[PDB]
Amino acid sequence: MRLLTWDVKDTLLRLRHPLGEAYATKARAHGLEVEPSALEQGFRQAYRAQSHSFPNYGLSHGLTSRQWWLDVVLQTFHLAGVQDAQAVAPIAEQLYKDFSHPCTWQVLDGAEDTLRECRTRGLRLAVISNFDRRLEGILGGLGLREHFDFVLTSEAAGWPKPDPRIFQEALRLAHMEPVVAAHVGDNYLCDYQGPRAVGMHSFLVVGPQALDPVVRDSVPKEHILPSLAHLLPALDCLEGS
Repeated sequence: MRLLTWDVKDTLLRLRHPLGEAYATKARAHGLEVEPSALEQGFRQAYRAQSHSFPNYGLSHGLTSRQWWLDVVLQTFHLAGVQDAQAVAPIAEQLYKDFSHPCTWQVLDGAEDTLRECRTRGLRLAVISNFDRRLEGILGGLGLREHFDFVLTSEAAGWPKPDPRIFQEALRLAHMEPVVAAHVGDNYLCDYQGPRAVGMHSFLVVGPQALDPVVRDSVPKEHILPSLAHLLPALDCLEGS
């Protein structure tokens, strides 16, 4: 293997606080008292609605990803019962900015050691993520950007995983053939099936929870990582063949 590509969710990073709590905490500070559960439901609905009409951050239909997220936050609060856009606007701006701050995130235990160990083996690393343009700066603020040759977001690529074009663009940037590249992430469709459709290897991080039936029934156990601790061992069984 020569290249390992990564998504960041439940592999490298997770949000420190649930969204409802985060939105509610911010709102309280700014004089709006909204229940976290109301915001979590509002957000679910707002995010889905926005994606319905403006897929991949609206970039193909006249929006910027910052505007897309402002729209989602405004609508989250609206559904939660705060319709005054003047009142929410500043809250939305702080949430948008805070998203990039390292204190928003927890780097998973052992993730950075795993990246360092991959590099010491001579692997090139890169990111392939359905994330907006803020991902680069998130990684930089956490001291993780240094490990990666590039960070290819769906915003930058113009197509999200599992579309073959995002993987093909990563391979072009890496100057690598698919057979020497492996992708690692936590979503069956986006991170397991997607890369394999262009001939890359892929490994699915599933956590300690019992398996999704489709994964259980359809994915070889050799490709299933309960945690990142299992990645290098999985790669060695691949190489050993």
